[PDB]
Amino acid sequence: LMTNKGTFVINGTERVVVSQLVRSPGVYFDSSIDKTSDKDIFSAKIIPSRGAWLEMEIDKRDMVGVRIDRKR
DNA sequence: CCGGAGCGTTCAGCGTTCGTTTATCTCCCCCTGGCACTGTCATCTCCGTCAGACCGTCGCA
Repeated sequence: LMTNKGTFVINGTERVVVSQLVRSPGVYFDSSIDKTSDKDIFSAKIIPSRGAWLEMEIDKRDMVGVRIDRKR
């Protein structure tokens, strides 16, 4: 239990469980520039709270492709 | 005026007690072997390095 002071008294010692900054689950779209390609490349990713992640990179060599956990 | 008795010290007969062993008797530890309805493919990893190089590898040309 947390006391009225906001602390956990565990093993006779006073601890605090701080909040954690993380990325919010959802879709995320990014744009980048490659010197070799001389063109812009866009990417999308769907990061969940618990499950696996999937990505979609468009026009690496003017083809759009999917990354299912970056396997093949 | 030596002589004897009492006293001090020092050894040989057998008589008991120790110092160190030995095999037998309980209690425990430790390893190999038995179980007979059937039961025949797990497991979660890993992401918001990072920075570029070194290198071999590999399919396209």
